[PDB]
Amino acid sequence: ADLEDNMETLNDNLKVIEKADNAAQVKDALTKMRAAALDAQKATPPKLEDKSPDSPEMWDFRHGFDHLVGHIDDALKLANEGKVKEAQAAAEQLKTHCNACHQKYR
Ligand code: HEC
Ligand SMILES: [Ca+2]
Ligand SMILES: [Ca+2]
Ligand SMILES: [Ca+2]
Ligand SMILES: [Ca+2]
Ligand SMILES: [Ca+2]
Ligand SMILES: [Ca+2]
Ligand SMILES: [Cl-]
Ligand SMILES: [Co+2]
Repeated sequence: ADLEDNMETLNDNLKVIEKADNAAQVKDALTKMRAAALDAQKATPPKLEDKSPDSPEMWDFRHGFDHLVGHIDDALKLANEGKVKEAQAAAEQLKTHCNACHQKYR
């Protein structure tokens, strides 16, 4: 999957998590979100295509997904213990990091 597909996976599973009814639905959504974020991390955003792959902007873009994965992992620990409401709250707090990267590179 390319970068925009990974981003659509993140956006879709976000809406899934807030509409979810049980911990299984939340755990499956977070697992796909983890893979999409790690896959997106290997991509180059169109706005940075004329920058070097080694540029500080590209490393900042990659580091943003490291932090996002950390939050998905923390939310995964909550969903694995049946705490769907806590997991839904954690998944809602991803949005501040979604927006912060987008303001720079989207
Ligand atoms: C930087 C480390 C990012 C974080 C974290 C998130 N997004 Fe993202 N997003 C990023 C870029 C550089 C782009 C543009 C890519 C392109 O090919 O144009 C996007 C785009 C989106 C989109 C629109 C997809 C499209 O077809 O253009 C959506 C709906 C989107 N992003 C959602 C999204 C969500 C829900 C995130 C948190 C889970 C998130 N993004 C994080 C860069 C980064
Ligand atoms: Ca891919
Ligand atoms: Ca697009
Ligand atoms: Ca595509
Ligand atoms: Ca698509
Ligand atoms: Ca529902
Ligand atoms: Ca327990
Ligand atoms: Cl709960
Ligand atoms: Co954070």
